[PDB]
Amino acid sequence: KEELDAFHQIFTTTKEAIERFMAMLTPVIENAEDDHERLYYHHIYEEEEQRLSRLDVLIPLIEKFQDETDEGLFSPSNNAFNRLLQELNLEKFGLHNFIEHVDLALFSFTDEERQTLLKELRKDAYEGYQYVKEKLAEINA
Amino acid sequence: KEELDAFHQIFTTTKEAIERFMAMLTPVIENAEDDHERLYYHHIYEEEEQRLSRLDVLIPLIEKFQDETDEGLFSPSNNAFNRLLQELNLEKFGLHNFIEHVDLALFSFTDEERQTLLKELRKDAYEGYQYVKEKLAEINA
Ligand SMILES: [Fe+3]
Ligand SMILES: [Fe+3]
Repeated sequence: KEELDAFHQIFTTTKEAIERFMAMLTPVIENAEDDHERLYYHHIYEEEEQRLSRLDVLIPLIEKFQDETDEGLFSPSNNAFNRLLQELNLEKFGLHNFIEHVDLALFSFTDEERQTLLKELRKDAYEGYQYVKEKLAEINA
Repeated sequence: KEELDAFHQIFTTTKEAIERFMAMLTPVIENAEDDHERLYYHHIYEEEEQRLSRLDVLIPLIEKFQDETDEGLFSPSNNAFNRLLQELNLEKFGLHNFIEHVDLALFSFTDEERQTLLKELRKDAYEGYQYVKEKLAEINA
């Protein structure tokens, strides 16, 4: 399945993107002016941390499926297929929420360096989201 | 299991709380001044909408377990037990994120009426979170 390879690449990319976005958020949280601003950026940080923990479950499960798509003879268990569809659907919403976190940060981090990095993260996530959305829809066969 | 009844009550309460918090957010989003503010409140709305969709899966699964805890003779399937622990753990983080959304709104909605409602939602979620956290920890038996 080329789809499983694409999913593997999309969610590996997004894991690295989370790490780069957390590194960006870290000084902002440590230097926050006042309780509201501190909670806001720490909250987004936590949501992405949670998403990273889930990706470390999803990516290995993609990998089990990939391991069998060269023999290409056995259909996945319907239990396994459903666990993978559930995890992919949840992480589709995670990608969308990440795009919006990046969009929110783009409003607040106006220097050229962070603008450039955030726009790059956003472009990758957008591409990955649109692929995941389309292929999950196509999976009502 | 008194625990399953408590979980049922905590997640039913939080579903109704999401609905009341979304009703609060709705006019704020429709009247938002400018793109940043609109995205911010619409983003929180979406995250709670996503959480509501998951609660409509979790609560029925609690209910299947409850249905058997009066005969109290059959242990759950280990597959069912694990699906319920996974969903409960995810919704523990959802409760925590909801507490933080309410905390963020408490900074911005300063009138007495919305302050009072938000503090009530926050208290219930806090109590429910602390119970879910403690009981999931205790579930390494
Ligand atoms: Fe968020
Ligand atoms: Fe949030």
